Amino acid sequence: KNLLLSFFPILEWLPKYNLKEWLLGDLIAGLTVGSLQIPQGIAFALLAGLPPIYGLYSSFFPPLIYAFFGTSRHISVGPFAVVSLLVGSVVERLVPDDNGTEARDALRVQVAFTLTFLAGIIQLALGLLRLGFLVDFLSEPLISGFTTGAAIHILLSQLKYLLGLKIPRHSGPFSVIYSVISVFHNIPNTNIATLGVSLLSFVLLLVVKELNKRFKKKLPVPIPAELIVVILATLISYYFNLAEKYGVSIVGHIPKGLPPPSVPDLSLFPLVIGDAIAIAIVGLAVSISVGKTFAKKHGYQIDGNQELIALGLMNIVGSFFSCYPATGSFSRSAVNESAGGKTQVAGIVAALVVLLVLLFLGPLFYYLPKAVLAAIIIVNLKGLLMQFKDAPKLWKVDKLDFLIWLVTFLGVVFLSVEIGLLVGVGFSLLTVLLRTQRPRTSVLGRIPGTDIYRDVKQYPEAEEVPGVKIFRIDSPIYFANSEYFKERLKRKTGVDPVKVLAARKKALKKIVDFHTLILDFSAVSFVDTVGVKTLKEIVKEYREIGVQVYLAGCNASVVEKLERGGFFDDGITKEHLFLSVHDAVLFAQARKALAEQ
Amino acid sequence: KNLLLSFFPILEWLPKYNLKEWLLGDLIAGLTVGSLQIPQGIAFALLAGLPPIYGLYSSFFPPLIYAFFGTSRHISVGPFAVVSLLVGSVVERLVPDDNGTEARDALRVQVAFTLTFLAGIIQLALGLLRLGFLVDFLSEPLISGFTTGAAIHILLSQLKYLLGLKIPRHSGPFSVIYSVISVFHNIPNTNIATLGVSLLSFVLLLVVKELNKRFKKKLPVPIPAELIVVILATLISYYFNLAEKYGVSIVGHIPKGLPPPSVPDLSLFPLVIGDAIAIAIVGLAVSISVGKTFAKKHGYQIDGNQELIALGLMNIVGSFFSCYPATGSFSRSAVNESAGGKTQVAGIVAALVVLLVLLFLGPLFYYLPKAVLAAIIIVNLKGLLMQFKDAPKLWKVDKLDFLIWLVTFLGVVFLSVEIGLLVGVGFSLLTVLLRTQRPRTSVLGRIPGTDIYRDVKQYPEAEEVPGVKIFRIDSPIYFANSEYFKERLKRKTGVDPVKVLAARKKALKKIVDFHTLILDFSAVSFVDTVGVKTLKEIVKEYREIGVQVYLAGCNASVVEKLERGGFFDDGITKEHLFLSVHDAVLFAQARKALAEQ
Ligand SMILES: CCCCCCCC/C=C/CCCCCCCC(=O)O[C@H](COC(=O)CCCCCCCCCCCCCCC)COP(=O)([O-])OCC[N+](C)(C)C
Ligand SMILES: CCCCCCCC/C=C/CCCCCCCC(=O)O[C@H](COC(=O)CCCCCCCCCCCCCCC)COP(=O)([O-])OCC[N+](C)(C)C
Ligand SMILES: CCCCCCCC/C=C/CCCCCCCC(=O)O[C@H](COC(=O)CCCCCCCCCCCCCCC)COP(=O)([O-])OCC[N+](C)(C)C
Ligand SMILES: CCCCCCCC/C=C/CCCCCCCC(=O)O[C@H](COC(=O)CCCCCCCCCCCCCCC)COP(=O)([O-])OCC[N+](C)(C)C
Ligand SMILES: CC(C)CCC[C@@H](C)[C@H]1CC[C@H]2[C@@H]3CC=C4C[C@@H](O)CC[C@]4(C)[C@H]3CC[C@]12C
Ligand SMILES: CC(C)CCC[C@@H](C)[C@H]1CC[C@H]2[C@@H]3CC=C4C[C@@H](O)CC[C@]4(C)[C@H]3CC[C@]12C
Ligand SMILES: CC(C)CCC[C@@H](C)[C@H]1CC[C@H]2[C@@H]3CC=C4C[C@@H](O)CC[C@]4(C)[C@H]3CC[C@]12C
Ligand SMILES: CC(C)CCC[C@@H](C)[C@H]1CC[C@H]2[C@@H]3CC=C4C[C@@H](O)CC[C@]4(C)[C@H]3CC[C@]12C
Ligand SMILES: [Cl-]
Ligand SMILES: [Cl-]
Repeated sequence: KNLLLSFFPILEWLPKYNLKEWLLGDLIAGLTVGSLQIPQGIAFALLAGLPPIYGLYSSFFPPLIYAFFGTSRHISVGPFAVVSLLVGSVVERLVPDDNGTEARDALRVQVAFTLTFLAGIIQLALGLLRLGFLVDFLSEPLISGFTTGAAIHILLSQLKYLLGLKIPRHSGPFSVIYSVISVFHNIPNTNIATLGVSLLSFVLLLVVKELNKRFKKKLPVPIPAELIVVILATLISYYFNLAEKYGVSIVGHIPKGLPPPSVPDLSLFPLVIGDAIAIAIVGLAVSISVGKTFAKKHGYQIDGNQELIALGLMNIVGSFFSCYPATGSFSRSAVNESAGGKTQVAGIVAALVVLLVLLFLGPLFYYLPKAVLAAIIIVNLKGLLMQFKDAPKLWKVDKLDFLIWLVTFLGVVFLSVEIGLLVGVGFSLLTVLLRTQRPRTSVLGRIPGTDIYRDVKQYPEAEEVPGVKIFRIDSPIYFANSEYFKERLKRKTGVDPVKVLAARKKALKKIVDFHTLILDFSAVSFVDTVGVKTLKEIVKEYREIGVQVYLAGCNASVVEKLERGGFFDDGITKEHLFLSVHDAVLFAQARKALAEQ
Repeated sequence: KNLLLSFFPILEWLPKYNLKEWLLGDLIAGLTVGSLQIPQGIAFALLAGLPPIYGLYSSFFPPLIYAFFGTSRHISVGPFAVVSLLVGSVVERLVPDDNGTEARDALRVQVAFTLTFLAGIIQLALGLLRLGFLVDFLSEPLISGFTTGAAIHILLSQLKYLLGLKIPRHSGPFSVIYSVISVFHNIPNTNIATLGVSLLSFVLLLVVKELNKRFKKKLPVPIPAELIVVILATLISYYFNLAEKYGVSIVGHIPKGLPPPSVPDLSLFPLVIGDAIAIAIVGLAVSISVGKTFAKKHGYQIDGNQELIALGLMNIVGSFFSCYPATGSFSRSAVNESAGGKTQVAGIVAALVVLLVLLFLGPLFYYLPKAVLAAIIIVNLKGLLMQFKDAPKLWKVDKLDFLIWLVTFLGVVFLSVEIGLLVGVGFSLLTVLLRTQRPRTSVLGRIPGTDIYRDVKQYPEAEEVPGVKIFRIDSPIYFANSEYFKERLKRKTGVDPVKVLAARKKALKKIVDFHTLILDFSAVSFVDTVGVKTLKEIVKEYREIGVQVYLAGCNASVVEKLERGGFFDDGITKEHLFLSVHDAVLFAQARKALAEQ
C-alpha cells in the first residue's frame, strides 16, 4: 500500500533506477565521498571526545539507514562539525578527563549512545505527529548565525591540538574568552615537531586542492586530498617515529571488526535530555535545509515529516550499533552532487568504502598525528566561516534579519551553544510581533471621478466624502497592537467618543464631522479575542455619540470570529458588512438621505 | 521643566487637587484600604516565608514612593498573593527550614532584600530604555492562565496551616501532586482546635461580608471584615490561651518601631537573578494591567514607561527600607475605587493607617493564630479562582487563545511557576506564526460590468480575464510562509514554470494559458529577506517561460525593501508596480495588443 511505500521510499525509487546512465555517476560520487568521509569521520570523532572508531561507525551505519527511509537524493548524512561539537560538550561535562582511561572511555561512549538514542526518538516523534512544519520557523539568518558561531568554537578547540599544548577548557558561559587567553598563556609550551606536521599538513592540503581544481582532469575521480594527507602523515610519523622521540600526540589503537551491538543506559536520561533536544533540533535544521536546497536546484520535492522519520530511524539504529548522531551536511552534499550523485546509491557506495576500511585497513592509523586531523577540521571549516558574508547583506536589506543573525552568533560564541540557539529562536519569533505591533494606519479619500479610495496624506488628490470617515488599518488586530489601533483611530479621526459623550452629558445635565465611520478591514488578516473585545468597544462608543460603524472588506474567517465573539448584538448587524469601501459609502449616504425624510 | 514634572508626576497633579469634593472621598477610601492592608499584609508575609513585620513594612513604604513617581490614580500597590508566592519559593529554596531560628530569619530577609532590589532595578531599566511596549506582548489569556495556576498553589500551601499539620513541601516540578497526597497522608495528625479557629474565622468572614453588602449603609465607611476577624481571633486566643494549651500555632513577636535601613548583599546575585526576573515581569504585567483597566473606565491614560520607572523606584527604596516586592492588585484597587478613591492621596492615607499600627498597635498580634491568616488568604483568592470562567469563553471564540490560557495554567500547576510563565510566553509568541504560516491564497476574477476583482471559488460571478492570471496572498511573505506561498502559486495558477521550461528545452534539443501574472500585494503587510529571495525566484522563473509578472498593490515599505533587496534588476522594473489590480490588467492587455503589432 501507498503508506508502506511512503514509509519506505527505497521500495518505490529503487525498482525505477536505470542502471545505464546513473550507476557509473553514483559509483564515482560514492568513491569520492567515501574517500572524504574516512579522515573527517575520525577527526569529528575526536572533536566529540569519543575514541576514533566511532567516526567510522557513524560514517557507515547512518548513510545506509537513511538510504532506506530517506526522501532526499543529494544529501550525504554522517558525522558533521556542529553536532560533533554539541556531543563533545555533553561528554566532557558528564565525564571529566581525570584501567582509568578505559573506564572513562566506557562511560563516555555510554553517554554518547544515550544522546544518539534520545535525539533519534525526538526527531522520530516530531515526524510521526506531523509537526514537521515547525522546521519552517528555523529562519535562514538564525541557522547562518548559529553555524558561524559554532565554527568559532570549533576553530578555537583545534588550536590546542595544532600547537601541542595540554590546556583544559570549557563550553560554558564566556568560555571562549578565557580559552583563547589560556592558549596565549601556554604558547611558550609549544611543541615544535607538532607545529611542523600541522603546517606540513596544511601545505599538502592547499597544494592538492588548488592543483586538482585548476589542472587538467586526466581522472574520472578527483584527487582525495584529506585521504592522501592522512596516508603521508601516518607513514612519516611511523618511519621518523614522532610519537616517542619528539612527543607528538597520535591517534590511539583503531580496532578491526564490525561494530558491537550496544544498549543506551537511560540512567542518564535527566542529565542529557537538554543537549539531546538541542542535537535533534540542529540535526533537523541542517539536514532539511540541505535537502530543500538541492531539491529546489534539481526540480523535485522532499517531505519534511518523512525526513524527520528517516533521520530519527537513522539515529536510533545507530544508537544500538555504536554510533553518535549523524546529520546531513552541505559540504559532503556539494561534493556528492559535483561528483555526479543522482540517488542514495552514492550513500550506499560511500558506506561500503568506510566498511572495507573498518574491516581491513583499520590499525594502519595508529601513527597518525592528532595535528593532521585538527588541520583537516580547519580547512573544512572554510564553509561555515564564509557565512560572515551574510551579516552585511542582511544589514543592507532588513535590520531585524540582521539582528536575528547577530543575536544567535553572539549567543553561541559568548554563552553556551544550546543557550545561543534558544535565545536566537526566541528573538526570531519576537521579530514577527515587533513588525506587526505598530502597523500602518491611514484615513482614506475617494480619488476624484473614480470609485477607488486611497490614503489622503500619501495621495493629496483624494478627497474625504462629507459625513463619512473612512479609516484603514493594514495588519491583524490582535493582543500586540489592539490598544494602538484604538488610539490611532481616535487620533486620525480627530474624535474621542468618550470625551465627546462626557462634554455632551455635562452640558445637558447643567442646563463631530461625520455620521458614519467605515473601517476598511481588507488588510485585517485575522482577529484574536482581544481584537474582538476592542472592536466591540469602538462600536459601542461611537453608537453612544450617535455614529453608525460599518465594516467594509472583512474576509470570511474574521466575520466568523466576530460572530462567535458576539460582535453582532451590541448595535451592529450583519447588514453593516459591505464588500468594498465604495459600497459602504453609498449605503451610508443613502441611509442619511432617507432618514432626513 | 516638562522632563522633571514627567519624571515626578506628584509635582504636576498635587497642586491641581481640589480639596472640597475629593478629600472626603480619598480619606474614606484610604481608611477602608488601610483596614484591608494590615491583615493581608501579615498573611502574605507568611506566604513568602518572611517574618510577619515585613508585610507591614511592604504595606507602608511602597504606596508612598508610588504616590510620588506613579501615573495611575486608582491602583493600590502593596504585598499581593502571586508575588508573595514567588518570593516564598526562592527563600525556602536558598534557606531550608533546618540562635538557629534568628540566624535562618537573618539570611531569609537578606535573600528577600536582594530579590526586591534586583526586581526594582530590572523594572527601572526597562522603563528608562523605553522598552515599556514589551508589556503589550503579555496577552490577557497568558496572565489569566498564570494567576489562576498560582491561586491553585496558594490554596494548597494554606491547607497545611488550616488543619495544623507540619508537612514539608516544594514548588519544584509536579510538586502540587505529592504535596496534596502529603496532606491526604497526614490528615489523621489534624489538630482539632486549629481546625476550630479556622472554621470560626471563615464563618465570621462570610457573615460580615454578606451582612455589610446587603444590609443598610448607616456608615460612611464599610465594615472592615479581615481587621475585626483578626481582632476577635487574637482576643480569643489570648483569653482561652490556645497557643500553650491546645498547641495552636500563633504569629511570633511583632516588634515596635520604624523599619531599619538595610543593604541587599549582592553575594547572592547569581542564585536569585532568575526568580528576580520572574518577579519583575509578573509585577509589571499585573500593575500595568490594573492601571490600564481603571484608566480606560475613568477616561484617562497612563504611561507604561513611567509606570515601569515608578514601580522600579518603589521596589529599590523598599529594598533599602526592609520590604519585599510590592505590586498593584485588582482586589485592593477595586476596593480603593468602590470606596471613592480619586487620587494617590488614598494610598498615602492607607500608608498612614499602617504607619500608626507599625508604631503603636504592634505586639497586640502576638496571640493571633496562623489559621486565621490562612483563612483570610483563601477568601481573597476568590478573585483569581473565578478566572476559570475564562477557559470556556476563550474555547468558544478562539482555540489558540484557549491554548495560551491552558498551556500557562498547566505550566504553572504541574511544573514551576517561573517555568510556567516562560512556557506560556513562548507559546503566546508562537501563536502569531501559527496564524500566519498557512495564509489564505486566492485567484481573483473581475465581477462582470464592474472594475473590482474578487475570489473565483468564493464568488462564482467573477470571470478570469483572458491571458491574465491574478493571484492574491492575504498575509506577509516572511520566513514562516514563503515556501507555502510559492507552492500555492504554482498549484492555483496550474503552471510550474521550471517543469514547463524543462519540457520545452527537452522538446527543442531532441528536434500555458496566460502571458501576464499579476500579484495583488494589497494585503502583504511586510516582506522579510526570505520573502524577497522567494519573489526574485518567482519572477525569474516566469521570465524564463516568457510571462511578465506585475505587482498590483504594494505599500511603500514593501517596495522600498524589494528595492534594497535587489528585486528591480533581474527583469522587473519599477514600471511593473501598479496601484490596483485593474490598472495592471489594463496595462497588460494594452502591452499584449501593441506587441502583436
Ligand atoms: C516585559 C518583558 C521584558 C523582559 C526582557 C526581555 C527583552 C527582550 C529584548 C527586546 C529588545 C529588542 C528591541 C528591538 C526593537 C526594534 C528596532 C530595530 O531593531 O529596528 C532597527 C534598529 O536596529 C538596528 O538597526 C540596530 C542594529 C545594531 C545593533 C547592534 C550592532 C552591533 C554591531 C557589532 C558589534 C558587536 C557587539 C555589539 C552589540 C552589543 C531599524 O529598523 P528599520 O531600518 O526601520 O527597518 C525595519 C523596520 N522595523 C523592524 C524597525 C519595524
Ligand atoms: C537555562 C535557561 C535559559 C532560558 C532563556 C529563556 C529564553 C530566551 C529568550 C529570548 C527572547 C529575547 C532575548 C534576546 C534579546 C536580544 C537583545 C538585543 O536586542 O541586543 C542586540 C545585540 O545584543 C547582543 O549581543 C545580545 C546577546 C544575547 C541576548 C541576551 C538576552 C537575554 C537572555 C540571556 C540569558 C542569560 C543567562 C545567563 C546564564 C544562564 C542589540 O540590541 P538592540 O536594542 O536591538 O540594538 C538596536 C537599538 N534599538 C534602536 C533597536 C533599540
Ligand atoms: C522543530 C522544533 C520543535 C521542538 C519542540 C517544540 C514544540 C512546540 C509545540 C507546538 C505544538 C502546537 C501546535 C498547535 C497547532 C495549531 C492547531 C490548533 O491548536 O488549532 C485548533 C485545534 O486545537 C484545539 O482546539 C485543541 C484544544 C484541545 C487541546 C487540549 C485539551 C485538553 C482539555 C483539558 C484537559 C487537561 C489536560 C489535557 C492536555 C494534555 C483549531 O483551531 P480553529 O478552530 O481552526 O480556529 C483557529 C484557527 N487556527 C489557529 C487553527 C489557524
Ligand atoms: C530551565 C530552562 C527552561 C527553558 C524552556 C524553553 C522555553 C519554552 C518554550 C516554549 C515553546 C512552546 C512549548 C509549549 C508547547 C505546548 C504543547 C501543546 O500544544 O500542548 C497542549 C496542552 O498540553 C499541555 O498541557 C502542555 C503543558 C506544558 C507545555 C510543555 C512544552 C515543553 C516544554 C517543557 C519543558 C520541561 C522541562 C523539564 C524541567 C526543567 C495541547 O497540545 P496540542 O497539540 O496543541 O492540542 C490540540 C491538538 N492539535 C490538533 C493542535 C494538534
Ligand atoms: C575549501 C578549501 C579548499 C579552502 C582552501 C583551504 C586551505 C588551502 C586554506 C584556505 C582556507 C584556510 C583556512 C580558513 C580559515 C581560517 C581562519 C583564519 O582566521 C585563520 C586561517 C584559517 C585557519 C585558514 C588556514 C588556511 C586554509 C586552510
Ligand atoms: C563584529 C562581529 C559581531 C561581526 C558583525 C559585523 C557587522 C557588525 C558589520 C560587518 C560589516 C559591516 C558592513 C560593511 C559595509 C557596509 C557598507 C556601508 O555603506 C554601510 C555599512 C555596512 C553595511 C556595514 C554595516 C555593519 C557590518 C555588517
Ligand atoms: C469576595 C468574598 C467576599 C467571597 C465570599 C468569601 C467566603 C464567604 C466564601 C466564598 C468564597 C469561598 C472560598 C473560595 C474558594 C474556595 C475553593 C474551593 O475549592 C473550596 C472552598 C473555598 C476555600 C471557599 C471557602 C468559603 C469562601 C471563603
Ligand atoms: C481541567 C482543567 C485543565 C480546566 C480546563 C477546562 C476546559 C478543558 C473545559 C472547561 C469547561 C469546558 C466547556 C464547557 C461548556 C461548553 C459548551 C459546549 O456546547 C461546547 C464545549 C464547551 C465550550 C466546553 C469546552 C471545554 C471546557 C472549556
Ligand atoms: Cl562538514
Ligand atoms: Cl490580592
